Amino acid sequence: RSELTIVPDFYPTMVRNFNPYLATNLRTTTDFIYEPLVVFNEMKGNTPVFRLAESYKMADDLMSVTFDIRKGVKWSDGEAFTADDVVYSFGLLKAKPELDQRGINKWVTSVEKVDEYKVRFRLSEANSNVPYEISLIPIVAEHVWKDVKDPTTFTNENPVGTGPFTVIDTFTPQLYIQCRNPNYWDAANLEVDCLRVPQIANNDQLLGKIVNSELDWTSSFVPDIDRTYAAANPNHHYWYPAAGTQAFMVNFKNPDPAKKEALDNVDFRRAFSMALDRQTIIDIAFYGSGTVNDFASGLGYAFEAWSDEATHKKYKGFNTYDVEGSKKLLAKAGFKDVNGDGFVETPSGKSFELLIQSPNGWTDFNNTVQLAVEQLQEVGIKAKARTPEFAVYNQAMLEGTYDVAYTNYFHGADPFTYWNSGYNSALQSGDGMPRFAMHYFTDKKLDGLLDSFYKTADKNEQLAIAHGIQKIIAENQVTIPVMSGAWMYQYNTTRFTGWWSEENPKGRPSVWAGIPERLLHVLDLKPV
Ligand SMILES: CC(=O)N[C@@H]1[C@@H](O)[C@H](O[C@@H]2O[C@H](CO)[C@@H](O[C@@H]3O[C@H](CO)[C@@H](O)[C@H](O)[C@H]3NC(C)=O)[C@H](O)[C@H]2NC(C)=O)[C@@H](CO)O[C@H]1O
Ligand SMILES: [Mg+2]
Repeated sequence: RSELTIVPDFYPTMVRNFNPYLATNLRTTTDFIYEPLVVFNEMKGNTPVFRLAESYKMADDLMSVTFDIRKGVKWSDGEAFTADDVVYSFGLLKAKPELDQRGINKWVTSVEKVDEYKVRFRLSEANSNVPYEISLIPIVAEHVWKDVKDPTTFTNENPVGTGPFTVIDTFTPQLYIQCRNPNYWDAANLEVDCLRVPQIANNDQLLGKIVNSELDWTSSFVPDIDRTYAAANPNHHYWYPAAGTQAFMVNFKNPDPAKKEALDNVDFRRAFSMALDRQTIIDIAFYGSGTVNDFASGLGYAFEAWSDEATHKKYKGFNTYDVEGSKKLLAKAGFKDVNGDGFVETPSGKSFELLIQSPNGWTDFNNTVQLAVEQLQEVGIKAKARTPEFAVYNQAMLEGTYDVAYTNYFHGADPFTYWNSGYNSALQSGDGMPRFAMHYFTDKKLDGLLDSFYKTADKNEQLAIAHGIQKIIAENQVTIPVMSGAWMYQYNTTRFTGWWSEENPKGRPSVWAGIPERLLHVLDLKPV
């Protein structure tokens, strides 16, 4: 049998959890076990690729959508995939909203079975983007989950799935192997037999394995990639197409009064931003991979057509390396060194040191923070790097105990993915929410604009809304955007061919969970 060795995530040890609704799951659950109704190819104009649904139809008023389910699709246990599974899954997320990690509940009023192969979503608001938003919600088997006592703690260790790889062939603390669904509806197009998923804890362990040609499909940071990895074997390849924003997020609800006095001050956030040398961060921490992001709104240069250039220009100076301007702004805001240590105190005279966190083992981000600490010191801002394990880093954001965090964001075909995930205050509440909105800045007007972005399909209307969003975020310097990154992706031709690449650029090539196109990609791979 052919085994494809993949690394969608690092772990200290393999914990058997295939619940697609829990933040604690394994990152081969979505797509590979639970196939979507539709996969949107974001790189190719956000085009739908129909999988378990064969079609959808939005109502004229954009307030409802029906999906026609493909006939003849089976769960891995042999039972039919039907509208009942879609109705059940959305009903579960309404009953247990802690499982609604994307906040779909607010947008979907009801999900009803029309017949065995047709489901109707009634929406709470007109929403031209709802097919995409629905496409991300995992669909589980009603005939299994109806008998689950507590879906919020169920580890789903024996998953029944619709996707290509549902058989748990091997499971050990150091390795699991996920083999092909024997009843897979699209078996005729699937040539890979199993996913081999070794336990790897961090970038340093990853580097040894990747250089030694032990892996097939990864999306890791690899330092000095041309020298360490690409030159090590003629079969070692990579393709890094452009992706989304990375930024320092500041906690507006910090529990320390001196830190809150700094972090909550827009002039301080701007001075912090002007202390940073974004191009040096890119050159040193990312080995040159990335583009400076000097948009106070975080928009980035790839989305310039969505940008109000007057807004970009008005705030760009606060997002440009400018030590002189940073120091002048600190002084003008009243942040002065009143105790002779070379570090500013708050305007009320309090000392403070900002703890800047990034996830342990994400060495590109760790090195970014170290550079930022040195750059902040030059303007008199005292800071220290912290590298908690991801779960602790994430919990500190969900609990509001962090000071500053370096993070990336997901990245869609338009700016809404970044702006909504990064700023909608509705995404700040929920045990299964991700970290991206957890700065605790809130603005009802901003939320209203985000919630209105797709109320029409009119591009001119969406543009005016985008300009309003850009203005609010920029004028509040909510975060400190640093760069636009890349979809890191490395592939090995030793054991498989058919990979996406710059020469074969079929979609986002990442193996990370949250990139639904990885299902389409795996179906193109052919064993050697
Ligand atoms: C429950 C669930 O599915 N969560 C998904 C997230 O796992 C996923 O976030 C991305 O996760 C990967 C793996 O942890 C991150 O990759 C790491 O990135 C750092 C920083 O560049 C790099 O140093 C590491 O090498 C790299 N690790 C690996 C194993 O490749 C990635 O940065 C995360 N991206 C974001 C925006 O958070 C998200 C995103 O795909 O989807 C969730 O569903
Ligand atoms: Mg001082």
